[PDB]
Amino acid sequence: MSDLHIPGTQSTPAIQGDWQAGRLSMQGDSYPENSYELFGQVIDWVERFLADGQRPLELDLRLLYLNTSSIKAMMDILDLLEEAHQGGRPVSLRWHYDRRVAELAEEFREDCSFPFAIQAH
Repeated sequence: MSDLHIPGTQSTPAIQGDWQAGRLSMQGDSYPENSYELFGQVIDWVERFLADGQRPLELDLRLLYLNTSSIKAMMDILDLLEEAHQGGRPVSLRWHYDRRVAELAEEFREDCSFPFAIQAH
C-alpha cells in the first residue's frame, strides 16, 4: 500500500511510485555502480502493484543518460508491464525528452504492445 520514494542523486534517478494514483515516475540520469540495488525494489513495487489489484498503471519517464545496467533494469520493468498488458491489464507509458532522436526510447517502444508515447518538449 505504501508509495515508492527514491530521492534522486547525481548518478541515480528520482523515482516516485504513487500507489493510489497508479503512477510510476522517474527523473534524471541513471549510472549507478549497482543498478539492481537501486531498481530491484522498483521491480518489486511494480510486481506488488500488479498482484494486489486490477487498477491501471502509468509510467511517466523523464530519464536522461542510462548506463548499460540501467537499460537492463528498465527492460525488466517493461517486460513486467508487457506480460501484464497481454493479460488485459491497462498499462501506458510516457517517455519525455528534450530535442535539444530518442533512439533508446524507440527501441524500447518496439518491444512494448501497450501505449508508449515518446514526447518531445
